[PDB]
Amino acid sequence: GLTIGTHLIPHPRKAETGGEDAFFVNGDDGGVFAVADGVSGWAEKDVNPALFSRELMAHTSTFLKDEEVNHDPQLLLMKAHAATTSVGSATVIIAMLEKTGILKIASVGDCGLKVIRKGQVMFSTCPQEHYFDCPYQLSSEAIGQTYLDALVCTVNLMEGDMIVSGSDGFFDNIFDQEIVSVISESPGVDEAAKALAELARKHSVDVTFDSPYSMEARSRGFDVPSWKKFIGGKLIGGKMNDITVIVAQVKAL
Amino acid sequence: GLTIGTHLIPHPRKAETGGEDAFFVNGDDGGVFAVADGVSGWAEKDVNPALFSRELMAHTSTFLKDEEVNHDPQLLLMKAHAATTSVGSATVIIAMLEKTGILKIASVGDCGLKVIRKGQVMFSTCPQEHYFDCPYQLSSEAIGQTYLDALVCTVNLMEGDMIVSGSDGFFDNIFDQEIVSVISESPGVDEAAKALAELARKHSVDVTFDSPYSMEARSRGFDVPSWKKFIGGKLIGGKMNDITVIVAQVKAL
Ligand SMILES: C[C@H](CO)OC[C@@H](C)OC[C@@H](C)OC[C@@H](C)OC[C@@H](C)OC[C@H](C)OC[C@@H](C)O
Ligand SMILES: C[C@H](CO)OC[C@@H](C)OC[C@@H](C)OC[C@@H](C)OC[C@@H](C)OC[C@H](C)OC[C@@H](C)O
Ligand SMILES: [Mg+2]
Ligand SMILES: [Mg+2]
Ligand SMILES: [Mg+2]
Ligand SMILES: [Mg+2]
Ligand SMILES: [Mg+2]
Ligand SMILES: [Mg+2]
Ligand SMILES: [Mn+2]
Ligand SMILES: [Mn+2]
Repeated sequence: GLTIGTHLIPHPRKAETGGEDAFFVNGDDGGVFAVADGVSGWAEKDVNPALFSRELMAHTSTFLKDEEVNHDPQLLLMKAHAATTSVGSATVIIAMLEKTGILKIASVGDCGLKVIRKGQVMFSTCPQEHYFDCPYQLSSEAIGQTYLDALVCTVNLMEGDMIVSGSDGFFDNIFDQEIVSVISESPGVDEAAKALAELARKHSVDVTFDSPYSMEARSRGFDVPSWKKFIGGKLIGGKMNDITVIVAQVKAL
Repeated sequence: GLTIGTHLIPHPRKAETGGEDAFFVNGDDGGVFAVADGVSGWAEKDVNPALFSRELMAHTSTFLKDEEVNHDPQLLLMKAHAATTSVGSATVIIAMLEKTGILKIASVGDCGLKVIRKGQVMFSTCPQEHYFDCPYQLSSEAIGQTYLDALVCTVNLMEGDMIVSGSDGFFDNIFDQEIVSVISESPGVDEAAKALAELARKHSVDVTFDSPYSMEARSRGFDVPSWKKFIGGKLIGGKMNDITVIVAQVKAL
């Protein structure tokens, strides 16, 4: 099973309506969770990006009671996506722990999941994108991706392992060593999820912080010329974004 | 199945004996390969540093004919390790493709495996270490790790996926985008394995190349004045090492 804690911090400008990230958690049995990040660009269509991600999570809850798909995260995505009628799009990850400790994962886009064991990250999902900051995404539009495009994987867990999952707003704004440090000094999953989300939030609004996002952008060629890299002029900064964090401790295998 | 190509370049000062990396490949059925990196430093014990990795690979091939373990990389490691009598130690990875396209992996230490799909890395193993450059390792000595310490995972593959695996001598000396670039311009697995190994080799002997190894060391704090003064200068350049590259293309699922 999993002991699961969660925290969400919307982008400051979108806080009034709850942001556009959505999630699902059920820790009653083996342990299951999901995160969906509604894609920011939809406001330009006079479309609320939160409807699609929220509906995707609602249908995930329903299809978890469908015995033909409820042990296969990729097939859960298939059914939840097909049932979603709201206009919009989202990145999404679903993870479920079997009683044997096998964690099954399906991911479309740039949500993420890491496993921390014995003080280090030993498993980390890779984001999918068409180009920088344009993720694979499930959509109301034919141009989007489908369950066939999901990254589908598993990892065998052991008691005491810590799973950390969330949206790109989290991972773009926090380094692996910070995740490990915060986890180590938190007394429980609820406190860990809040402290992790708050640290990412602090970084996300800090224009002076060299975030994973800004480092990654410089690696792609978005950098300024090397002769213009004075202090005050570098391509650095957190990435303001909705932040969703799920922290899950493996128990009773 | 897998179409598999390989290329090995020993450390320039260990070429006469072939270095201390070892590997096994079998592309005749569903596809399986393994890499073991004998740990540098056993030569200080006056121990033949290549014997443990070579023997571990030999026993891996034998236990691939043991029906009790031959569909479980972690159990293959268990048997191969227990059968190895040579003094020494090694990091190791075993990967096995089922006919469904499920790639099963078990890894101890800092060998690595990446999956490249549609022009990007979509899966990447995480190295295990006790501290910087001191990896988890299977050993002749009680202080080493066992199969219970392996990271065990799977990833679902599709036709055309490219698997790139190898020892730390490869991954410490090449960036993911170089791997993707070389794979993109290679007409076959043999050509990719040789081009990848040769590029890593060129980097490994280049004091001017800011290698993944040297960047990682700086991110740990070995560039601070106390550690820089202790080692005698900045930690820079490629990392000289045995280089092993396996490239496998997914076919006929
Ligand atoms: C993934 C790919 C990248 O290759 O692109 C991502 C894309 C999904 O995100 C772009 C999005 C922010 O803009 C949506 C845009 C495509 O509008 C759709 C339009 C054609 O619908 C017409 C029609 C009147 O709509 C009626 C309304 C009721 O739905
Ligand atoms: C058999 C002989 C016969 O005389 O008995 C002598 C015995 C004392 O063996 C010598 C041994 C100490 O040499 C091992 C060393 C050369 O390699 C270091 C590595 C194996 O340990 C790292 C290990 C995982 O990590 C350690 C720490 C980071 O947790
Ligand atoms: Mg969003
Ligand atoms: Mg991104
Ligand atoms: Mg995003
Ligand atoms: Mg070695
Ligand atoms: Mg290393
Ligand atoms: Mg090494
Ligand atoms: Mn986001
Ligand atoms: Mn090596």
